[PDB]
Amino acid sequence: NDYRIESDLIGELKVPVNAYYGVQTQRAIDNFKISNDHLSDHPEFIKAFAFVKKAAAQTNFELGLLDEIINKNIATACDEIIAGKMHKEFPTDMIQGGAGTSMNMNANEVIANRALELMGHQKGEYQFCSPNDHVNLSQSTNDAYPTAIRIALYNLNKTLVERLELLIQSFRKKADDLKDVIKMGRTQLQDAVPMTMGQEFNAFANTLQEEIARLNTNADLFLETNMGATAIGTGLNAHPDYAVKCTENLAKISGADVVLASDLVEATPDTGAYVIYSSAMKRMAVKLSKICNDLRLLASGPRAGLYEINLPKMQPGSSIMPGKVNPVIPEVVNQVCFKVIGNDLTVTFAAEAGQLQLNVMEPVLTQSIMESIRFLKNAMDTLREKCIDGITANKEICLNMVKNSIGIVTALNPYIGYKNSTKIAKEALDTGKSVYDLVLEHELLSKEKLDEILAPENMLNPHTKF
Amino acid sequence: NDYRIESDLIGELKVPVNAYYGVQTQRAIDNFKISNDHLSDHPEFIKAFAFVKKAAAQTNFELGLLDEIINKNIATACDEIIAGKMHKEFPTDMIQGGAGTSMNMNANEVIANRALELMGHQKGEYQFCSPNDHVNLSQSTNDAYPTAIRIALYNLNKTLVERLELLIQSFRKKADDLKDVIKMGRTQLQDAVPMTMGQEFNAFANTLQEEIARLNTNADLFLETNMGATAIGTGLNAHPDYAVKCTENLAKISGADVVLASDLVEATPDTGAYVIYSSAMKRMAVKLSKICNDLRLLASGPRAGLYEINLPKMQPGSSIMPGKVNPVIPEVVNQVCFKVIGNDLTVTFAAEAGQLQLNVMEPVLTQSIMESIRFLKNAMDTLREKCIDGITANKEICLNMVKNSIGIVTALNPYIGYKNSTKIAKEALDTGKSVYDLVLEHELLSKEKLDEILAPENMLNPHTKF
Amino acid sequence: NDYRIESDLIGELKVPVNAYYGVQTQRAIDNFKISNDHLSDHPEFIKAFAFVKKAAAQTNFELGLLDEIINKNIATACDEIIAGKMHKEFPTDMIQGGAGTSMNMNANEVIANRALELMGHQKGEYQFCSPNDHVNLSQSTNDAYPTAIRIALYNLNKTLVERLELLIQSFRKKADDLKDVIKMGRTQLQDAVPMTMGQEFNAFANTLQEEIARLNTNADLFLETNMGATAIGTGLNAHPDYAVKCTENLAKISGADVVLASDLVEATPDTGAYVIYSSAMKRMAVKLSKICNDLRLLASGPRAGLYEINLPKMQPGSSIMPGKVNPVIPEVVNQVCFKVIGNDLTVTFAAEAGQLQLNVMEPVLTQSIMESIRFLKNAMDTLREKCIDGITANKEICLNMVKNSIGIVTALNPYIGYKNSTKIAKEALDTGKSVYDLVLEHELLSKEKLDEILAPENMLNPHTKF
Amino acid sequence: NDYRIESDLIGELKVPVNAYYGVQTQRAIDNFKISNDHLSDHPEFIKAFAFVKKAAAQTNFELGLLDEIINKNIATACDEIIAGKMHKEFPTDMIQGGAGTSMNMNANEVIANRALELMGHQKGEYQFCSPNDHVNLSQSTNDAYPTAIRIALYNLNKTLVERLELLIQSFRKKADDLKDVIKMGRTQLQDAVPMTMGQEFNAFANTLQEEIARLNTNADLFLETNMGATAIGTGLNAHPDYAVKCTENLAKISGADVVLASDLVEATPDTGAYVIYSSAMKRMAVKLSKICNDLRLLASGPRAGLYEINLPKMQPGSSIMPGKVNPVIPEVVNQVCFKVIGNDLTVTFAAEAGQLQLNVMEPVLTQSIMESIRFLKNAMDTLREKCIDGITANKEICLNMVKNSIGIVTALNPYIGYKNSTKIAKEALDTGKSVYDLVLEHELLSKEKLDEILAPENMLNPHTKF
Ligand SMILES: O=C(O)/C=C/C(=O)O
Ligand SMILES: O=C(O)/C=C/C(=O)O
Ligand SMILES: O=C(O)/C=C/C(=O)O
Ligand SMILES: O=C(O)/C=C/C(=O)O
Ligand SMILES: [Cl-]
Ligand SMILES: [Cl-]
Ligand SMILES: [Cl-]
Ligand SMILES: [Cl-]
Ligand SMILES: [Cl-]
Ligand SMILES: [Cl-]
Ligand SMILES: [Cl-]
Ligand SMILES: [Cl-]
Ligand SMILES: [Cl-]
Ligand SMILES: [Cl-]
Ligand SMILES: [Cl-]
Ligand SMILES: [Cl-]
Repeated sequence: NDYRIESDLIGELKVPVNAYYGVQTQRAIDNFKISNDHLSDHPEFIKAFAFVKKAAAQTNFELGLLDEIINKNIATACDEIIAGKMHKEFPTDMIQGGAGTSMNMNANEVIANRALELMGHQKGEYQFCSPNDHVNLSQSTNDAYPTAIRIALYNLNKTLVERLELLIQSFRKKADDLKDVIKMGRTQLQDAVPMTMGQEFNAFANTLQEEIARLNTNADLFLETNMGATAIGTGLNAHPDYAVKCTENLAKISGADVVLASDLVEATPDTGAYVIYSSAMKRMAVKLSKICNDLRLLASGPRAGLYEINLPKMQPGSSIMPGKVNPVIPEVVNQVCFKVIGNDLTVTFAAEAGQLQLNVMEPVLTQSIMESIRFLKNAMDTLREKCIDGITANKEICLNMVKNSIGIVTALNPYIGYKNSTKIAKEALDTGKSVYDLVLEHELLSKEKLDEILAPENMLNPHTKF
Repeated sequence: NDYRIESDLIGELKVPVNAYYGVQTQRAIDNFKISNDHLSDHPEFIKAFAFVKKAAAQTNFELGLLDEIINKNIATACDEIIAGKMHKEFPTDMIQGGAGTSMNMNANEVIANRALELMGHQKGEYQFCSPNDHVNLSQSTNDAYPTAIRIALYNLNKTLVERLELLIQSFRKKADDLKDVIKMGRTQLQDAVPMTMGQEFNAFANTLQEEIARLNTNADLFLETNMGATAIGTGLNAHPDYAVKCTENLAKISGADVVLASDLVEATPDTGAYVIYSSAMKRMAVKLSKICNDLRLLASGPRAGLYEINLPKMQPGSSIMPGKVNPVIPEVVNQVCFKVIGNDLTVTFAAEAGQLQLNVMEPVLTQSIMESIRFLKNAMDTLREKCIDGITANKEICLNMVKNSIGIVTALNPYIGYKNSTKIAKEALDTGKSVYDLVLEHELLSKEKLDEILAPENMLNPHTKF
Repeated sequence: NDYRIESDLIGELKVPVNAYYGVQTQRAIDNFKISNDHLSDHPEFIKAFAFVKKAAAQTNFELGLLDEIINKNIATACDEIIAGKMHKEFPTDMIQGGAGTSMNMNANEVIANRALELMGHQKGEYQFCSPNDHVNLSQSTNDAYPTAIRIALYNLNKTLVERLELLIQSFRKKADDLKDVIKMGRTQLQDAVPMTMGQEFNAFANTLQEEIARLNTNADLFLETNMGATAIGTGLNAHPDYAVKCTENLAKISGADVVLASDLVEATPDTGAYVIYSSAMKRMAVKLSKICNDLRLLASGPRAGLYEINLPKMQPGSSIMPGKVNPVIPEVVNQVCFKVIGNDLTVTFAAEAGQLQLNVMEPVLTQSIMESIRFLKNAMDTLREKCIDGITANKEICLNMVKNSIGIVTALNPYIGYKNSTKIAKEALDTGKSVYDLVLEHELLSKEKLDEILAPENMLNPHTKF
Repeated sequence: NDYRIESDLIGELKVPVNAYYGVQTQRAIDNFKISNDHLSDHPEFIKAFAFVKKAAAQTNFELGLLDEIINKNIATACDEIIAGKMHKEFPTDMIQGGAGTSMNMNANEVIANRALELMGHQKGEYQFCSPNDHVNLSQSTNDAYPTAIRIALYNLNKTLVERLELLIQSFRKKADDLKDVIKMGRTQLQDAVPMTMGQEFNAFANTLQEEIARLNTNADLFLETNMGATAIGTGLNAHPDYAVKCTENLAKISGADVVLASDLVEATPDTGAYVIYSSAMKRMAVKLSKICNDLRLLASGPRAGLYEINLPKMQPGSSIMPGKVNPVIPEVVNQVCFKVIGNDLTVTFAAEAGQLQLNVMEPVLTQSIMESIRFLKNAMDTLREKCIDGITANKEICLNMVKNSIGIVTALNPYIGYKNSTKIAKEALDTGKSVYDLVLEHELLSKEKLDEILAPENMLNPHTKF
């Protein structure tokens, strides 16, 4: 009553009477109880499956292999799923065995049952629309599933880049706010030469801007797809025109410029695109983490630190230390970046585990990439909104570090040479006397020329000799 | 109406009127929206915080620092949390900035507000029970929080070892079922010498049994705790007798044999125990993955593989290939193992990121360890129940591999020497003739002696020559 | 006597009297005794330093900043180093502190002392040619050193791709050798559908061919260089026209199409190019390892394995098992691939450790990438010469696997539907009767049609329905 | 003339006429040209092989299986190798295929040929002492080789711990030098509460002291050995008393307390001990790296940093910035630590690649562990001798940070409560007035009590309330 009985290769099984999924999905629900992450939590992934199934059905219809009415109803069911309906009917664990077969069959069963309803039949009456013979016609998991992954990740990358662009813009705006803050550059954490905080924050923006092209060019690799490979890449049970026509139909339906891999036998076990895209995310996370490490260091203080900048105060720092406020927003970003790096290692193991004509470890690989994308979007939005936008500088503290530095002696090299500048630098360190006073003390340069050479505003760019 | 107004260092903030948490927890909820994993999902972690707060209050009372009535009501509130109540009042993200302060203050606020109710006051009337001055008395996040992590992970390790032991026993029972199945060992995937499946499956059990002592001895490192360190390990604001007395009280309350670190300045930034415990989980996951790789290989077939064993058939293998059934249960375990390995790298980055008197990256480190423990328990239960318990062998296929192998010639080395055995082996490979027939043709041993040495049952143990 | 005395900021120090390096190189020799890997072992790295110093000197002269005669002798010294002379004068550890300053100063000292000789002076008479004021004029380590790394790695990538392409061609030739070997595809290690070994080995070639563009496009990122950044990217002490002119001169001198980074402040701490290039090497190593895993599996045997292929026999397999021969060449490649993956993690830690205006961890990062390139070239040559070129197939063994398989039932789906094909497949497994015989016993298809559908030669490509 | 011809399963091959190795070693030299790291570079590894062969021969003699004269001469040859002779006769690459067979046969061939000379025969006259039938009697590579690895790593761990202990003592001595340097603790890089630099450097010593037990207890796992396993753990061809007797003889000969694994089938593919030992090295490297990061931060300066400590000046910091000196010794240690972490990932991949009755990836696993041991010993020696021993503090700079801090307000909590302390802290930050002056201004505590509570020397330990 509350169930219907379905059957497959394994035998008979009860399915909830109103479920749009069928017996093979039910088995996968039962078999893989690993995580709290399920396909229903990934709307772009479900949408991509619906794109794939709509394209395959349209191609089968155009090639004379699928009845016009069944195609019409598969397309309507796919349109509904694309529009956001029935996603609760996709309940399997993102960490699952079977190499994606359980997700492909989940799509086949849900679409078949909705198409049956549109034909005036009841769920489970697969004699009128078969998950295998109609919704999966001319397909395998081993092309439909990776093609769905690739379109989903291509689309998710668009959203990752969008949040990255907003973060970049936040750094550029803050660089303009801070453009007149002269401060001391540091290399190896030792005093170097002067710079502006505008230069430093524009450098944050510009190194992150480089990641746009890295993320986009590697996500473009996902557009090479293998529809028509069927089981292992030979195209067994596909029509000679199907691979090209299905790929063209899929490009039009999805709006992604998918193209057909030139060797489908090569493509079917190929996980390289996922590896290098995960690596591009790792590269960006390494840069983001470094930037956050810099921010926590420059905000150190208030009395025993560098104290060049102030981060927005978002919560009390300490249960015991009164008045303390900690850089909690860069800290949570660092932690996300470490998770991304670890997830990238998971991807590497999964990719290296492929065997012969298929890699069966793509579920955890996809789960890890999608988790990294989600966490990175959230970390970047948090960093932008609750930290970068409201940063201020301690301008006088920074300027006094420059005025009292020895490193400005570097600007004298073109005039007195490195040996003589070193003599001045050593004496400044040993005695505490200023570089400026020592140069005049030793009568190395006129005051008029020295005033130009040691002006901090004159050390921010290359210049001809004064 | 639906809110009350609380205040902290940052300012005033609305808090849901019936929440047991307070302003600092609310800020953390607002500040860290990263993941779908929250403290409320980790009962052992919440319970450990309640142990710590009950022990600290009891110690403060015994030292004359805390009123008897406030101690009594803190204790009652902690007892309720230990018993499983009010866990929904702990809603912050497991990936959070602030180095744990938001979890410590969440415990301080919830316990204070419950103690206030027991005193006949209203939530937020902190003048009668202060989150900082009473519930956090003599403490910092920087001892209460890592002590809670360590007790929680020590207790979660017990559950991990319990599920591992059930899996070990499943392998032992299956080894007994298969004890008479003689088969070919393989090294470097080349034919080696005979063995039994009893030997092979007991070896699975025995290598996993070795992980019990590794997990337990590394989890024992968590018992070294730092109560009394307060902010950085100096014990500022603690009574001289507090560190020893609080640790003793915590051992009695928690039932874990916690001991006091001999150098609290050393202990406060120390993440080494988490690193090596995570590594012990990684080692066990590597072993589990290798075993699952073996099972998928020995189950290969049915007509073009090794086909030594049959795994329970848990779902149809293929949307296109009829009759195919895949080793989906070992596959999902492999994937969990890869996730554990990646999470262990996240732990390594977090640990290496410590600075001076504190490591602020413990939230994601703990999140990753707890995720690995949960996934491993689920993977081991799944492997046991849906695969190991029901394995069968193809006994005649295995025996015929032994009888037809060349590698059994190895058993003749003590009688005819390696050069002569090599001559037999080369001729067997080149001609397709059997080792047995070739030895008799060359008349290197009597038929009666050869019948003994090359009997499959006599090639499984050391033996005396005759 | 056998020494000369030189001095620097630290003080006076003995240098071997005939060494071309000077005091700062001697200090680095003394300070960093870590590994057996020294700069003298990396000719492309030394050559790149000479390119950089020649280009900088040419530019300084073209800007009127360096005497034409001193430029001429610096150029001659650089030409000698480029031609392969004096590489023993570069003896520092590849794992060294100082962020590359010790390598930059080694180049400055060697070139100065050779220029001094060409001018009729003695080594160490730096008053006539200064390592700092002449050979390092307008430069810092922080542009000369990464520019040298990037040119060296760009050139080393050419050699890596060259050896990869030889290996690819070896797979293509072997694919043609084996084009008529029909065999069983396998997914999830279960029998799938037929393919040819030509298809499988061409897929090996084609997946590796995809790595050419990945390695090349990521190595092209090295061409963005930062000459003119000087200490931190501000261009302090450089002429305004120097950065563009030096980059153009460097492109002409090196033959590499280097271009000037648009933000030198961004570029100076930027390690992203190394991270993603190392990741591209990792991706290729993961593919190579998978292919080697496949070869070891397909070569398993001779009597208890798959035994589809024979690898050239390169040494006795066993000290105890007579006649055994193991897949030692794929095995050593696997091991190199694991080393590449580990070295890639070292690169990731080094990159994430950058601080403010410089990343000081580039020596071990460069050491690790260069070690991976060298090991991979050796592994690929070994795999090609001692394995791939001589592979043969066991043609009858493979053909009989196809003839006796159940998986050919897949070809019936378009004619009888998946339900009926499943019934046939299950009966074939349960009874051992052939798929062909069962189809006729069920009167599903005529013999004439069945003979065409189930011909394995008709399963290797898509085709219209018979 | 300059060659002799030897024979094996593959065929005949020339060997250098005076080489103690034989044909199978020559093949391995020819087959594996990967790295510049050869067995001859690892004396403890060669020594361990000689222990193993001497113990096996003595046991075979005691069991009546080996002639007394052959045993005597094998023992003498092993003694010479143990004493350091003939190590140049072990020339194979540490990265090699064949799973260790090439190293086992190298030992068999060298020992056989030296035994032949002691018997008055010529090299290669194996009819009087057979590498396979005598020197390898009752053995496989698959017990002799891992037993040699395990004894070698057990002995190398002793040297690693020795160098760690020297470094620990260097930190303890320096802590005593700095015991009176009061300074500001920092958490999350924000001002925390006071400590002494003696506390901080003793914490360095004490956290490293914890690594001694981790390294030793994990190296003790190597003492479980598998002599008597022969090919796969079944003991085929061994006498039933051999495994126990050989292990006892090996313990006496080697001086290492080896014990017999209780399940030799389990032990033969078991790589878990290597994984967790490498993880213990990784944990120590993570701690060492953190300490070095701390040192580089505390040494930042001289005018724009924290400048708490001075590191010995070991070389000029910069080719351009005069007077600059960088923390190059902690930097090189950081880089070694990153290399150790990457090598640990190589170990993990190698371990997870085991298949059925053997793991063939142990050569690169062992190569990576031995590289990490060597690099870590050199890094620790360098850190001790060229940095820690000569550190000094800037005592007045540190004391003024404490005196001018706001964080000392924490000490007021037991007297005025956290809310009142927060009011003082916020007013100090906003106005720049001192915590001390504000407390007296607001008349919160008497000057007599305040002079005690806020004395820096009274904040370094727990105390009873003043
Ligand atoms: O919440 C605390 O007690 C400590 C915080 C910190 O170290 O900043
Ligand atoms: O579900 C499929 O179409 C394929 C599965 C497999 O390769 O076993
Ligand atoms: O060399 C041996 O004794 C074993 C080798 C193998 O397992 O093939
Ligand atoms: O050697 C240089 O030019 C720079 C060194 C530094 O950044 O300290
Ligand atoms: Cl999604
Ligand atoms: Cl540094
Ligand atoms: Cl997302
Ligand atoms: Cl929990
Ligand atoms: Cl192998
Ligand atoms: Cl759990
Ligand atoms: Cl080179
Ligand atoms: Cl599989
Ligand atoms: Cl090279
Ligand atoms: Cl050694
Ligand atoms: Cl921080
Ligand atoms: Cl060593």
